[PDB]
Amino acid sequence: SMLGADVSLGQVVITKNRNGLYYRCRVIGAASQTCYEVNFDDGSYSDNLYPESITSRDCVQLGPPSEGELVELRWTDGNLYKAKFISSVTSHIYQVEFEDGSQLTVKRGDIFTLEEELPKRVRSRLSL
Ligand SMILES: [Cl-]
Repeated sequence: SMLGADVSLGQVVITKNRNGLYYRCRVIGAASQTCYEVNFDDGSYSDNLYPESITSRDCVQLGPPSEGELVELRWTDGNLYKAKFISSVTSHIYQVEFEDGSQLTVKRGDIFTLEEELPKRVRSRLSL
């Protein structure tokens, strides 16, 4: 959900465009994305797992497993795998529109609000 989001619809923010420059732009859409972080038995992980992928618990109905809980999941190859559940992360993603009417989907970490202090790297590439 948008619970805890720190950017509002209609907010002016700064982000990098397709062309490499940073511009003001307005937020026109907002969404949340919940992914789980699981540790496979070969030592690898995924922090992009769809909650629906968990087959040892109905996570859509019941919410996430407990941290550290052993789970089973169905991967995108259609096969079942054991893993350790680590955490659930809900992140907010925004759609922005630039002056020219072009649009981009942007993760919160790639947005600057107008109050934040901007990197020198960024101030250098900021269009008027
Ligand atoms: Cl693999």
